[PDB]
Amino acid sequence: VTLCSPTEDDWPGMFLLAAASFTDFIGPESATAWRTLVPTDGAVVVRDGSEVVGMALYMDLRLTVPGEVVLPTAGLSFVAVAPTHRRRGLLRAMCAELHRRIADSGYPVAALHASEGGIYGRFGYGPATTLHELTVDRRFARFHADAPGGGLGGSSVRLVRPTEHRGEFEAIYERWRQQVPGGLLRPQVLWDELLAEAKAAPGGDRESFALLHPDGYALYRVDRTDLKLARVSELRAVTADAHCALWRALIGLDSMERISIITHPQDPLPHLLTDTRLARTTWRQDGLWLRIMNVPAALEARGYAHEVGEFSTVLEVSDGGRFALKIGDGRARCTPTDAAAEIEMDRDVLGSLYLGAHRASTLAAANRLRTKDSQLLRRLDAAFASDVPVQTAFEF
Amino acid sequence: VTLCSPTEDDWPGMFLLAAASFTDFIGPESATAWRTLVPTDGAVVVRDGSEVVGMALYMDLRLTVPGEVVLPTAGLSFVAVAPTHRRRGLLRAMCAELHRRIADSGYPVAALHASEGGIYGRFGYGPATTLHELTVDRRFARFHADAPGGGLGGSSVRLVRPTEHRGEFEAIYERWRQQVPGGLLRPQVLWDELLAEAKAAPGGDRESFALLHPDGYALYRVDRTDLKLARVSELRAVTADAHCALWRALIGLDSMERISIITHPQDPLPHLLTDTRLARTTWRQDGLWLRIMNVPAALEARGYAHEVGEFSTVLEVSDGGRFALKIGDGRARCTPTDAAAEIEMDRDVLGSLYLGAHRASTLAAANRLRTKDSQLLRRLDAAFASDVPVQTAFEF
Amino acid sequence: VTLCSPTEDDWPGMFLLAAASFTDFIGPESATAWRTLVPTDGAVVVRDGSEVVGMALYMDLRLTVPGEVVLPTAGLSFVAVAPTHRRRGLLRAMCAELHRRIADSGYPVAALHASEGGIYGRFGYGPATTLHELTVDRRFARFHADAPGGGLGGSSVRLVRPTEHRGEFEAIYERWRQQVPGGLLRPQVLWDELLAEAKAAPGGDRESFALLHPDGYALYRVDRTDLKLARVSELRAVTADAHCALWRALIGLDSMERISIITHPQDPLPHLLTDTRLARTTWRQDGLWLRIMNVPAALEARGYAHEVGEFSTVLEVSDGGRFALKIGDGRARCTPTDAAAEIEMDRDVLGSLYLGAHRASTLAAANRLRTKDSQLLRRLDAAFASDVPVQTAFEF
Amino acid sequence: VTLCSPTEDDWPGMFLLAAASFTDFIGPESATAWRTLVPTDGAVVVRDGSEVVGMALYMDLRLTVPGEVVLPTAGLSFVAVAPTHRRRGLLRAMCAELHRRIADSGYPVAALHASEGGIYGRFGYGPATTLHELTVDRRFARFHADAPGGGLGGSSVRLVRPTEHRGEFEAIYERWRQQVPGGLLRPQVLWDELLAEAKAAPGGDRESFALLHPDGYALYRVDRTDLKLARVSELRAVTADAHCALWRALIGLDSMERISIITHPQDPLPHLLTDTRLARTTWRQDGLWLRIMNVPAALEARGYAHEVGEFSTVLEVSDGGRFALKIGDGRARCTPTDAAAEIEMDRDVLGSLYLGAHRASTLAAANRLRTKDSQLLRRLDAAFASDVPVQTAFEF
Ligand SMILES: O=C(C[n+]1ccn2cccc2c1-c1ccc(F)cc1)c1ccc(F)cc1
Ligand SMILES: O=C(C[n+]1ccn2cccc2c1-c1ccc(F)cc1)c1ccc(F)cc1
Ligand SMILES: O=C(C[n+]1ccn2cccc2c1-c1ccc(F)cc1)c1ccc(F)cc1
Ligand SMILES: O=C(C[n+]1ccn2cccc2c1-c1ccc(F)cc1)c1ccc(F)cc1
Repeated sequence: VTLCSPTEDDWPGMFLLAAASFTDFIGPESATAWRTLVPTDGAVVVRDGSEVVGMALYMDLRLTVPGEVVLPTAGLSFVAVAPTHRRRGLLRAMCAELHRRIADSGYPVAALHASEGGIYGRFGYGPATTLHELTVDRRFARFHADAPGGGLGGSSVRLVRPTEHRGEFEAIYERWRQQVPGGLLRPQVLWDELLAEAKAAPGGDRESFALLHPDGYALYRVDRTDLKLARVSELRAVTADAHCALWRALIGLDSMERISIITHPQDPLPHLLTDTRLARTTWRQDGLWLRIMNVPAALEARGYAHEVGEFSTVLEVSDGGRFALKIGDGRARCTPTDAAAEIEMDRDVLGSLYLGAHRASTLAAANRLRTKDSQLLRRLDAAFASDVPVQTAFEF
Repeated sequence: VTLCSPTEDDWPGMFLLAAASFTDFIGPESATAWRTLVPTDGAVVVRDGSEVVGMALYMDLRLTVPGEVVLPTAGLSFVAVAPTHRRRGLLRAMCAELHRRIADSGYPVAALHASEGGIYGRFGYGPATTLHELTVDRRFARFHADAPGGGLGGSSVRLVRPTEHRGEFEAIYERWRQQVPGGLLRPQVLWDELLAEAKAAPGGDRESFALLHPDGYALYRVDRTDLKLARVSELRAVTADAHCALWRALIGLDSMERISIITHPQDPLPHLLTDTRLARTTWRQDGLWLRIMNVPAALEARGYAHEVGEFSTVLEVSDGGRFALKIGDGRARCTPTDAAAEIEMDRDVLGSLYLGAHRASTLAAANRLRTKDSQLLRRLDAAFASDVPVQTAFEF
Repeated sequence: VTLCSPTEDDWPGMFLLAAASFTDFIGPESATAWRTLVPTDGAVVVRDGSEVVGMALYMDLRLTVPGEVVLPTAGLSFVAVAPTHRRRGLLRAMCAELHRRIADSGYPVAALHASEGGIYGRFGYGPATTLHELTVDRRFARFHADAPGGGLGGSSVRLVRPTEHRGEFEAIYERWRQQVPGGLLRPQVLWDELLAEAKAAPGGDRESFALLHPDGYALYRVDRTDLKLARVSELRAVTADAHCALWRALIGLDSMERISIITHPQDPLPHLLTDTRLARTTWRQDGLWLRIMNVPAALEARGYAHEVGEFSTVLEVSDGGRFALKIGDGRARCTPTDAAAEIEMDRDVLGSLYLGAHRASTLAAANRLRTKDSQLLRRLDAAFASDVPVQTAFEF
Repeated sequence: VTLCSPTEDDWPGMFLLAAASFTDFIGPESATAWRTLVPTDGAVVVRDGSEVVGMALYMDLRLTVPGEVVLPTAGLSFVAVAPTHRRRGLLRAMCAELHRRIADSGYPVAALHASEGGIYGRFGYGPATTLHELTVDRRFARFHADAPGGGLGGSSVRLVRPTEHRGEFEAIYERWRQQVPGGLLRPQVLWDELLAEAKAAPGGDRESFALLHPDGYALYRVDRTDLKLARVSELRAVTADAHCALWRALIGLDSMERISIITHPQDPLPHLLTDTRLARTTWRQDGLWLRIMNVPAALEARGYAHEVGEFSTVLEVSDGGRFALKIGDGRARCTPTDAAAEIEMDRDVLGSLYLGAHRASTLAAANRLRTKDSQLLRRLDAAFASDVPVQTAFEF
């Protein structure tokens, strides 16, 4: 078993392992499009002696972080060990080689979506965003008197074919992803992919429809089996007006009993209704995972809450360096020190704080984050918090 | 139909309406104990002409709010209109009379638990705490290396009969409720009630067991039907050590597949495990609802985040007054003004901000909270936030 | 209603009855391939007066029996009476004609798979093999210290496309079926059929994958609806090493919760795991049914346990002859006699003993098998037992 | 943590651990009856420093083995570690002490029923009997022409109150348990227990009824929730006539859709019906587990198949001795040797062969049983087989 960069010869064997490893795999033509986002030397395979028994790669991504700052981000994906080669340390070996290449290429952060929740903590990945499923029983749903877009006249939302308004969805998504922590740039090939899956599959998913507002869209389809359930695959709104208007149109699907959506914990939808309970949380899971590749580079790059006053401390990342951390005026300076640490945490914990999804207080309570000063806990909580709520762009 | 304070003669008719209205009603002897928490003139009934077709009451409660401050709180409960007298405005009439008595008695706040989520917003109640059900698949659950109480030697947790350690549960609960926003004083009669329900019911619930630590306890029982599920009815821990230790003992129930608990969104349990996902959120609902009876009294009484700098604004509560609000040094001054409002909200929205469970940003996004200054939104968010996470004491 | 051999004209009407009668019917092109295994005069139809209201046929098969002996076997199949012509004795008539042709052609045995368990006993068919479904919860599955192929180095199992290793599957299956009681020769057209069904169906079954060892293979696919379940459609191993190795690879499908397989009661898989219970029996049914067409020919043809000592008796088959049966040195001589019978049984009971799947003791307990000597019961039990466990080849 | 024999003071603390550990626990009065079967020094507890955090005991039992031989048997039971004291090696310590006392007392075998299937292999226990649940859809069930007790006249089965025919059930059970491998003597206190559970529980199980034949009985009750299902809790028949007659009466419960029973793999019921499939196997699990305490004593004590001819070999039990094993004339001699081993197996594997439930062939296939001679495998298979099928007496 040797570890090396795949040649053209290796990709058919990688697609075989992919088909056997991943239940959501479409096939070679779709995989060949995703391939365009993998840089030269962004992929490792393990051959036996002969066929591919291990693979991993990263894609070049652009991640928005608090302060509307966009970081070049190594998006780890397509990771698979053959069922014939478990417990052979092939994951540990492939992750080590990719982290070396990612670090040497000058990415400040790596990111992934996790298939299981127990694999990636030990490689320094922390869960950094939270997914909420909301299911609305739309038969009882009335909008509050205070809810926007209640006034008379015409609706600003149109029902449209997704495929005929690509440009408008692209423009809205582009505005969205530059303003929101968790935001990813979506390149042409992933819009090609998204609109191909909006079309009806023979004995698969149904036709997708779009609701289009000047400042927002929602793609939705009726579920395969439950014909009384509408699944919102994507809702992107730049203004509160856009968000309320699209939910007025979705609650107006009078043939449906339930509207379901994967959203974020701070989604204001519950507050648009006279009965907050009608928007039930049916499901909740980690979204994006972060590995901080370079601590000073990452901590300096994001914005911090202007509210908390200037403060200084010493952060120790376990096997990741000790740093003098000065936060003030929503900026951070992070410099090498050998001064006694006031805060210790593993690198995964740092990933989990980085986008504001987790409070330092909560991780301290679980002893993932050690400190003898609770005034310092309060200050980190307040500083790392995000004014714009953190969201999840698309799975990769 | 007349509205008046019940006489001794009226209570048997109130117990009848209770039995028909509430599915969790035990009977007269249990109701007579709860009665001891209702003050003179704390109850209204509506008679037809003859029998009781409407009732409502409040109990004298002590609610802990951010800053470890304890407020006298009118706990609204036992509210019921006969099925024969719907849509007759009997709720509106009974709530109006109780709010008059509550206000004139000098309670700064009223609270309730809601049977439906759509009734109480219009009477000025806002949902102020959030309940999370976590279900742990304990067969996969391993504690993190960082998790407290991993070291060798003996366990500090004991398995005990609940009924033999009343005093220890009382002491721990008393410490807990003085330190935690949402905390209620539990009087003797509600401990009498709690331990009566820890005993096995013929063809009802099973024997309850306790795990006891110097600084925490957990009451639990196996479910009636699912003999592989343990339901934690109550877990109260004062220190992180206590909380981790009790979860070590609960994960040690090796005959169970699942441990379920109603907890709060900031519960650190997910972070004690190598796999955060093993602690799935199965259910999420509003807990305690607040009506701010007196705005200046309530806003002045709680503590605020020391982190945010001194700032001033004008809050307008819809049909509730306009106030000059100055927050600095974790204290507030709230005084009458006729100056132009910078923030408007209905009284229910204020209830929802009061314990820190909801961000002003989120309610602004739903237009429940109007302001033309987003720097002011950020400052309110930061000021009203609680350093100790808000929790739910007991249902009433 | 007349009974006769179909002409070319009749097959479209037979395919119509097939489509209406059998839920697993693919269509004419697939049926035309199976047709190649039906000899001249191996099919009967019943016409009304006009259209086909009844059909039955046998295929030329080669069945392995204990002692690695291969018998020419009439495989009864494609049996159907129109829903318009029930209770008209059309099955009794068609079975009578086919048994006449099968007997006159010189087949010692007939076999079938039964749609219902209550039809074929009365025509002399006995259930002769047993199917067990095992479902492994592979998340808990650890192999025993004693289990083969635990040692270091590389795996001998490869993950492959089924369609690219036809020759290797053919060779392994050929070795398997010559060594195992219940084994059937699989001709070219049934391998053509098997690999056509390994490909993904639009809105049907998913891609099939193969695990290939020098001495064994497993074909498997993820279930249509349960994406956490892998269905092993076929596992054929010649050595214990092959069998353990393939189960190591299947337990290594780390995206699956459950592996299901239709196997036989003596499958050693439970014993490869530290927890035998993890391999739960979810389902158990009769497999192959046998009708002994010629008693002396069949009894003489199979091998017997060398362990039991030489013994003699007189077997009476009800309306099937009386025979002097001498068993010794793992061989039998079976000759006409009019001597008093020591054992009586119907012909179906004999079919059920023939491959060793059922103990004579058990059938005696149900009085399907009469004898006044229990020493003789013990001797038959021991003699008819098979050293290699009896298995089921493929459905037909 | 110290290990010692409990005093009278310790039993209330043991009942507490029992209530918390075992979901089927009735209470002190029932436990005090079972206690009468525990000999002096048959129980160990582990105290912390104070309360009971560990317990285990054995009961004096009489186990019937092949050849109708009755062995004094240590029945291990009531084993529990507190949830506060897992992974402290308390089970390993308690099992070690009990095995010492059991061995020194002169029991040739120990037995238990396992709560999980993965705990007891490592302490030398092998699963030695198999439980089958059969569910009969009795609406389709017709008895075969060959089935006993079909003839005219009166039924020999009576429907009776269990409590009024204790003596008749006792006599039948006594005959049953002396003739059947797996049979246990049931003392007075366990008949007291059995008839107490035949009475209807307020909001628990329903009235139990008995079917009584001179040579057999069946206790049954309708299920709590499924009022169309009858659960046969116990069926004990000495003759085939008794067994068929009781099944005629059970199929005659014309208000029921389904009859369910926990029986053994060789139960002849399927063969009494025209449709064998109507008796579906819904569930299958290990019953009794055996630890051979003394190999020569146990191997010499049971009978062997008279059919197989005299043969000699050398058995090595892993860390349990090497023995010259001579089997002939259904008897065994087992003597110390240092001659090269021809068969190796762990002590648990031996337990699994001992009552005839598992074939040596099957365990050899899983490499739980090593031998270079397959003629020797065939001979062990044949020798250890039981003429009377192995059954499970009662859980303990
Ligand atoms: O992202 C993928 C994985 N992938 C590959 C092929 N695919 C077909 C249908 C879908 C996929 C997916 C997929 C990904 C995320 C998701 F949420 C759903 C599907 C990829 C990356 C680099 C490559 F070179 C090739 C593929
Ligand atoms: O709180 C109650 C209602 N109540 C009354 C009787 N009860 C019997 C069993 C339970 C109750 C409950 C109950 C409350 C909350 C809960 F979560 C469960 C039960 C009350 C208040 C003032 C009174 F004068 C009489 C009763
Ligand atoms: O065996 C068949 C029946 N048959 C016919 C057509 N088919 C299409 C798909 C499948 C079939 C099956 C089938 C059989 C067994 C099974 F397990 C699944 C399918 C046959 C025999 C002789 C003929 F002349 C024509 C057909
Ligand atoms: O066997 C028991 C366990 N036990 C104890 C108490 N119990 C109440 C109801 C049932 C029990 C059971 C029980 C056992 C097996 C079963 F299948 C169901 C219940 C025992 C042995 C020695 C003792 F000193 C005390 C108890």
